Amino acid sequence: NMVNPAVEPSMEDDLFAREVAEVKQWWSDPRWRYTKRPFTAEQIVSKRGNLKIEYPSNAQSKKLWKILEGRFQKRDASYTYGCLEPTMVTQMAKYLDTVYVSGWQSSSTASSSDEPGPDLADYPYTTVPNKVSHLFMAQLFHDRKQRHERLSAPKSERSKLQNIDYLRPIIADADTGHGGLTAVMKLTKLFIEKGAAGIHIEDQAPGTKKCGHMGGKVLVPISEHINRLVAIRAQADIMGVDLLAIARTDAEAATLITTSIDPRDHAFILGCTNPSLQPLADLMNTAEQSGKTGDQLQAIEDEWMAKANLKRFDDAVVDVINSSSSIRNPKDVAAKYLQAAKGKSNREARAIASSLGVPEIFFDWDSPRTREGYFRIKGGCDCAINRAIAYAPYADAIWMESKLPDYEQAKEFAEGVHAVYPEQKLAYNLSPSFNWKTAMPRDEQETYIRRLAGLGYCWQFITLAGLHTTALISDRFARAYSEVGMRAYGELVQEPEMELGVDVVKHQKWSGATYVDELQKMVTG
Amino acid sequence: NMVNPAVEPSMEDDLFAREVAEVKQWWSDPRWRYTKRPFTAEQIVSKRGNLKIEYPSNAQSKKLWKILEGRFQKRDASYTYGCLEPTMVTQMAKYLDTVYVSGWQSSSTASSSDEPGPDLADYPYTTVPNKVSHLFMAQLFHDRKQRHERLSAPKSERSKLQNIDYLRPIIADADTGHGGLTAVMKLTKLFIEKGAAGIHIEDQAPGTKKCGHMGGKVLVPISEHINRLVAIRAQADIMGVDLLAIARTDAEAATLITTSIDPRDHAFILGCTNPSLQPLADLMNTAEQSGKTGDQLQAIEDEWMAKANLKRFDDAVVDVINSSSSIRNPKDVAAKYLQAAKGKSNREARAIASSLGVPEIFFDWDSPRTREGYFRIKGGCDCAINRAIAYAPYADAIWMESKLPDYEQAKEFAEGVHAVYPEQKLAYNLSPSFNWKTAMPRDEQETYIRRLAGLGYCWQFITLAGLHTTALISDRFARAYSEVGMRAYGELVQEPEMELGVDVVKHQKWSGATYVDELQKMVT
Amino acid sequence: NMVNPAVEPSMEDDLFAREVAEVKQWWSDPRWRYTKRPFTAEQIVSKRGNLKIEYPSNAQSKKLWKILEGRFQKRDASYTYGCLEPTMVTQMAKYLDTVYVSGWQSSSTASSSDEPGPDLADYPYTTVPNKVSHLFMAQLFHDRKQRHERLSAPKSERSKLQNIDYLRPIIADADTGHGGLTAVMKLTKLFIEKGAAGIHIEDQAPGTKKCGHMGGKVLVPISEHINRLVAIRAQADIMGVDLLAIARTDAEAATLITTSIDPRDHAFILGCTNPSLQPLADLMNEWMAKANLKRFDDAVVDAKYLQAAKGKSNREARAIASSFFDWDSPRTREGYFRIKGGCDCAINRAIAYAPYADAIWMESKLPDYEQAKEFAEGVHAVYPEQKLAYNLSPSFNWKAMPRDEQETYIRRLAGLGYCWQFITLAGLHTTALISDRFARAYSEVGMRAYGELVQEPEMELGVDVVKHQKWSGATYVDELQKMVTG
Amino acid sequence: NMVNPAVEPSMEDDLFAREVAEVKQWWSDPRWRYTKRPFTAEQIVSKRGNLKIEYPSNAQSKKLWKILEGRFQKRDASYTYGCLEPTMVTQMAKYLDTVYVSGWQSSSTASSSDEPGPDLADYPYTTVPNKVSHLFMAQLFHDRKQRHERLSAPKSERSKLQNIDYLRPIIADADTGHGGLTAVMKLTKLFIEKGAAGIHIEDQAPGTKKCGHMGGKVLVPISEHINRLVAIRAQADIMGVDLLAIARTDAEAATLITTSIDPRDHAFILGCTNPSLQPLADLMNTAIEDEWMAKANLKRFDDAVVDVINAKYLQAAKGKSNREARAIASSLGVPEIFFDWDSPRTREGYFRIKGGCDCAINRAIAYAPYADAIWMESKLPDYEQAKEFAEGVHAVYPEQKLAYNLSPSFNWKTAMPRDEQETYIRRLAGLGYCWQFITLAGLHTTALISDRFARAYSEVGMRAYGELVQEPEMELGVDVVKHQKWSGATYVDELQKMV
Ligand SMILES: [Mg+2]
Ligand SMILES: [Mg+2]
Ligand SMILES: [Mg+2]
Ligand SMILES: [Mg+2]
Repeated sequence: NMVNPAVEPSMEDDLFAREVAEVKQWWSDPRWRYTKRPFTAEQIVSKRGNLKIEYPSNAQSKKLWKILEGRFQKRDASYTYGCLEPTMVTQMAKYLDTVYVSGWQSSSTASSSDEPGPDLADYPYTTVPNKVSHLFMAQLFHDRKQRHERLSAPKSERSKLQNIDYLRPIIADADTGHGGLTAVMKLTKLFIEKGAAGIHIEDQAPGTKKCGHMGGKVLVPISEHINRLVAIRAQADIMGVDLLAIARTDAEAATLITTSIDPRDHAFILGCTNPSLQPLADLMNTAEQSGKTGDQLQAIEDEWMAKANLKRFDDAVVDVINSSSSIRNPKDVAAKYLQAAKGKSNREARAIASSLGVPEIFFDWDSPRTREGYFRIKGGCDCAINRAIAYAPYADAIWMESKLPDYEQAKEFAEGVHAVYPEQKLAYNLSPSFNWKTAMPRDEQETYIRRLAGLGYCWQFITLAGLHTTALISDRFARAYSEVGMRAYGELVQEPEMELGVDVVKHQKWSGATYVDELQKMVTG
Repeated sequence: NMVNPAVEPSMEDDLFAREVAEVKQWWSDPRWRYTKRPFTAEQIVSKRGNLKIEYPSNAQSKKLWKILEGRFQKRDASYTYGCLEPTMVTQMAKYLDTVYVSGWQSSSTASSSDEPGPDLADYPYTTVPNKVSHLFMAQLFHDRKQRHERLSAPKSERSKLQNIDYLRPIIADADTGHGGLTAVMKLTKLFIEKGAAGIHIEDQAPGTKKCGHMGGKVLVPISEHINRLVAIRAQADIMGVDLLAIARTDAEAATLITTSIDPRDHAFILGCTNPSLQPLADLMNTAEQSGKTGDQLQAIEDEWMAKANLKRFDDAVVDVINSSSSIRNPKDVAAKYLQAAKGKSNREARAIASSLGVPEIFFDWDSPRTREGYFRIKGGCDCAINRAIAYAPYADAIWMESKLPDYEQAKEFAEGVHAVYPEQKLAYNLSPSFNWKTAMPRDEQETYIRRLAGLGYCWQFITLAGLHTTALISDRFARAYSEVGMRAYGELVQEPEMELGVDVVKHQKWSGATYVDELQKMVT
Repeated sequence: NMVNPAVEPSMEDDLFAREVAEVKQWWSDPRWRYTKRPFTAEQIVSKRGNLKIEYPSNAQSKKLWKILEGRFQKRDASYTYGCLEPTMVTQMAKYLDTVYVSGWQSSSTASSSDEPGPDLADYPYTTVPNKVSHLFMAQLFHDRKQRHERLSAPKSERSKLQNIDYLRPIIADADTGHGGLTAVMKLTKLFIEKGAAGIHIEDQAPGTKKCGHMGGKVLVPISEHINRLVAIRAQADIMGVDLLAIARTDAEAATLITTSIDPRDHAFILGCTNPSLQPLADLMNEWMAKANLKRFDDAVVDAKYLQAAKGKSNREARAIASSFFDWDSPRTREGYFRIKGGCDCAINRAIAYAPYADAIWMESKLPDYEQAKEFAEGVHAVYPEQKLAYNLSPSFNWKAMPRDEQETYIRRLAGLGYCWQFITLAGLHTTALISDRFARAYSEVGMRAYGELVQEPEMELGVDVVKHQKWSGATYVDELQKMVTG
Repeated sequence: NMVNPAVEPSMEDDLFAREVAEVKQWWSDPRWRYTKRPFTAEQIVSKRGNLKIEYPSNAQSKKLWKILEGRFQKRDASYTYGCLEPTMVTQMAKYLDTVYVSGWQSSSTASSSDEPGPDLADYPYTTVPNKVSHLFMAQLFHDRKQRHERLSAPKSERSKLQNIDYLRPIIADADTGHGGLTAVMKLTKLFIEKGAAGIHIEDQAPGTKKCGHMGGKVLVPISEHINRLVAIRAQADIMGVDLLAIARTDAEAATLITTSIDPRDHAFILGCTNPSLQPLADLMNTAIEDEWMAKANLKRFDDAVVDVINAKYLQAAKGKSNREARAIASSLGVPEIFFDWDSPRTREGYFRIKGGCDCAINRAIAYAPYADAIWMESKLPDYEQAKEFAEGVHAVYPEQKLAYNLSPSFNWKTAMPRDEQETYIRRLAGLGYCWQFITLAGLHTTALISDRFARAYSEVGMRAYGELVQEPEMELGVDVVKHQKWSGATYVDELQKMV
């Protein structure tokens, strides 16, 4: 009949050991020399099914890895930008060796539910993985098309034909993982199934995520983001692919953090140094239960914050030492304090301060909590480096959002991470949020990427360039077209296309009309 | 107890009666003064369910209808181009009053399966409606975004704020219908559900459909395309909306037709006039059943075709008249034959030539059929005019593809149609497949749309302008960007956006970040 | 020249005022007599666009409202179960007046990405709203099919035909909202556009959400769940629909809470009473029993201060006392707090959610009538006309109740005010049962099993689907065709 | 910088050559011994891209082939039925080695647009492949879940656990290809990407696709359907997979055909033998049809030739084009026969044909070289007819696998005695019908239990759930009764603990 087991019991153990050995051998590849796996080959194989699946995503990540390995070793950089759709990706393939898929661009132009909006990662998590597939399936198509044209013409005739590399690895945005760890693994699975060569996940909290240059970004504990990076690697291992994992931190300008449970975040959590105040939350509640609204509540909250005199604990300590009237050598004590207290938890920092003769210090990080229950933090490059260093073992590349295209801070960040992991690859957001004309003169704009590459930033990208380029020409053309009709098409579009040799100008051929026509003749012939 | 009927059997008839009355009242509206409906209000209402649904697409078509009514009457035109995605649509809204969604563009950039390819209408049929929805949901969002910013500001400060009309009616490509009449109705249903103000369907056959300017187009019989147009209207009626139905004919350049069953197509079907030849099918068969396969079989067909001496029937008749000594008045016989046989079936035409004393005409349009069984046909503007006239009662606007931006032929096509229906709106494809620099000087390029508007082409569009504009800026920026890094971004993109005052340059605000933040606060 | 404003400047204020007036008029309807809106009609309108859209969803929620108003007032109840797909829905339509779309069933049979998994609300949030569309579009189709049949047939023969009400209002699972408040509004927008008559949202946290009868369920603060419920009403108001919002609380068996920020939650947060103990988190590198966790009151009562401490924060609670409690040490690794759930806790939460919910549901460990009575009475002691909903969970082992009590359970709960009841996974279970039974028999005796276990039974019960072609709408579509070419 | 070619010009030729070699090697495998490929390996490779992709569809394809090969050789059969969704597929997996995905069922319950309707193949063509993915992703998940459970337990205890083969090969409905040849290859590409082990395609016309037992089905020419089967194999070859291609013919009951261009169709096309009549179209336009039809005295050519005579004609006229048949008939003294198959045409332009089993055998034999299995859509469960069809096809291709659709509509209660009902499948398998299926069983079982339960539930409430659902599940040991474990809660909980 039709009854049979998935696997004959007699062979279950054999197949398991054999597969386990294969994974341990795989993990030995140089690809993983910087990767820390807090789990065993046995644990991973034990989660796999009986049918091994191969993914073209794997090939692309291997390709991407070969590229970034070179770039970093030579202190050069591969740079690209956020691609919106297929037309754009086929043109980018001629000059850029990678492709970036922006979640910001996806919210405004590719939500799988078609409901657009600001960059809040609040679209269905199928969104970015579907954009990857949208571009990848188009890349695979134009590759087949072109190979067909090339192999179809006499060898001596090929020098005239194009030879574009359409299979440019795609790095996609995973936002914060769209939920818990089980969601992170499912998202990663889609990304691999859809073709991503690599993905990036940020240490922000889902439900509140904002674009890197917004005020009020909320972070998650360092341990939680590490879990996310581990979950991604675990899912990739289960699927047997080399998907690159990129860690992004928003600790530079972040002002909030979900919990203070992780001692590594203690040094940066703001505490109320005023013993007389009642909790902000209590104050704010009473304020609302009294009709206070808008600017009132704000004023009431603003005053509380000021009287609170919020500071990181080390600052609270240094201020006490310097204001003292009994402590001998304030500079010496403060100096010894800061040195020993670095990276210590709050309890240990307090213990250190007391051992150095400083009196007890009032420091309360609960009273300043927001109505949601979040804690306030004073981030910055130092906070960013701390996090990057902690993520490093679980990240193939690290990225830190910044406020301006500041070379020095990029240097500061890089040297900070490299002090611990000299070979850690770095990625950088050449954000269009920065007013580049105001930020730096042309000559420096022209060398910025190169200068950053010298620092280890081997992969750089202009997040929203696709959006802006499409908007600019659309605004320009639609206007001209409305003013002078077809004169605008020939002048602003068709002629420039010819002069530049844009292959799309010959739309029929560019679309694969001949390619499919030959597929047809082959079947009917 | 949870058992109850959908509707009380006692009131079923009263409700049906009232609905029918409404449908009839709706049909008397001037919106339908040119519309021929081969079915009754009772038939339509009998296909409806018990829960009436209203679609924003209906509002969009009414808006479209008002716009096109105005243009045609003033002999002006609204013109737009094929929009690729949301970023593009929000910019078009500033200068263009309508939006076009191309099936061609959808093939290379928007198939529902993500499998791209050439314009063959072979992607899943949800492809174009989904693109309509993609753009329509974005327009809706941006209209919300802008109203909030405007209403949130003091009346006195609004003059400084943008006042873009994002709700530009969308006209979509329904290809040939993606299957039979039931497929046509399902397609129209999704278009209506996705926000389409109008859709266009062409007289090519699905499966062999292709680019409007590609050689070898295959036509379906006139009756078939009319059925499609009627199917569209019926579905719109069932759903209670004013969806515009635009008919497109590919007869100007088409060389094939699927069948010879429709007498209206007989005047154009090509027949072999050499009684010594054997059917092309048998020849090619016998030929391939012995190697030769390749360019040899090709040439073998060209020769047959040459020997066949193919002609439209009227010409075959006239050729026999001018070579029959038994005919005393050849000029009179020919003229009389042409006058009477005009628009008649082959059988009627043969009966006419017969009555006029014309000898037996050897004409065989079956022998020239392709291996797929397709008949040959000589189309052209005259064939297209004939089809447009036959489609007009079931089409809100008519479109005839052309080989070149030829004003004279466009005027010829318009006159042909207006001779019978002087108020028939027309549509024109300002094709980017045409070499404009080579077609007409710049000053004439700028008057072209207006010239065409004077003829009644009240709605015109550059099918693939979105593709090309996007390709251009992408090639240019990507190249420069790979050459001078960030210098190119500020020089070619950011600074120009600033100069031009492009709202997107402040992407956060443009994306609706302020709008959602206020939604947030409202909910506290 | 194709350039024109969205709205002429001189009309904007007049259009706003009029629309704001319409909304205030709408909100005065008795449908909203229990509804508390912490926002104004003006705030809502200034969030709308210039094109009003009407949804068949609004019609269904109105029909649903009319149904539940009746059930509650008569102290009866409508009961249904989770539906899997169209075939099942066309059959349920004949006997039950509402339809339920389970998030549990959706995870195992309908993720938008096709990746199955346990009930963790970790599929793309598009999942459940799509399942609603799936069934609703099918309901609409069959409504058309049947109307065509009845209307086209001789009036004297209509009594011999079916007259099924396929338009049975659907209530769907919105899990915990799938993220932040903006996600909640987007999800609601989807449910409304897809056909939902009402949706339910629970006070668990995304990422940790588990099915009602799971172990350590984690709750969000009372205030956070209220925001979710207000976000839902807010989206419905923007869209102009009457969508029902059902509040579910998992407080009866929850053991953890994300934060202690809300004072209404203080009365249930467990704190260590052993000064000798060091933080639990530190030890994890048991402590519990030794910690002697207690609620502040069960620690203060060691006379009648409880009467003035009721519903007070810990700060205010301590104050009352004067005239050792530490809840930080017990915190989990994630930073969560320990809490003692229970009916009392659920009642407290139910009461806080009430002004923002059309119906309230409290998960229970067993189908316990007495507990259901206690919950109902606790809520009603404050909001006597608050509709309640109940999960006739297939997770329970009914034989927990004798056959005779099984038959009256729904009726008894109905007396308590549980006007809407549902078996979450009945759809999954019925399909599974018949599938196993049939596939097994079919593998043994071939077509004999089909004639005996399926075909013959269908014809005897007169299942309309047995006439597959007619059922699927073959005659309906065939007529549509003849009408177009006729 | 970042510019580089897709492939170095100095390597293209060699890679091409090596890949072309691999394809020829692949095609020499026994899997393809019965397969005719009207194209070259060089033609296929020249259509591929530079990135090779592996599909689990292929592994399943191989598995299915191994199964069917065994079945046919032993004259046994694998049989299954149309599956609706994941729940059903996990139960079917215990007792059935294959899974069928019905287009009919997909139309009433799975259109990718959610718009249901009768079986007319007019849903978006992503419908069926999407259903395949729906079931396959579910199979893959449960396979992992169970593997983890089994491996996580000590060997000595595994015999107490389930060991269901969830990876049951899925055969799916491709209708008529959903349009032209370019659509056929696209639809085939999706099926392969989605996980199909095999697909079947029928010889009806797409715009008028009807379900098997329908009134007037329209057929495409033999050559057109062969083009579809070849298009399927080509796409499979391009993708490097072993996808099974099943050819279905509706010629047993079809009454129309799009065109008379294919000579192999000539012996079945009905013609008018009445010379005094005007074409039907002309008649209809001048405005009765049945009237014309009757006065037309429609017959197949061979029959028209006979009547004329009243004759070795039938012998030499076998499988001959009309122009040949005519040439034959006359060479035997027979007078010019009046035959016109263009006058009977429908208003859509369709020709009339008299189908039947002989017509179906003809088509099946014509498709055989391009099909891994052949199926003749039939309505009545007639053992003798099935025998007639199989012997007809086997007379030419004795090792040609056959498929069979077990009528879900016909009344089996009176169709044959119970004994005969139980042996029907076994008897067909003996004829070479190595894979059989009940297209709509999934629909009916779900429909049956739903009506029964919804009714009982509305009558006795929870009592009904205990009596008709929960108790039986427990007594039958249905794993789904413990929904949490079954859904994979422990698998995911453990997955999370690992992280
Ligand atoms: Mg982002
Ligand atoms: Mg088109
Ligand atoms: Mg749930
Ligand atoms: Mg089918």
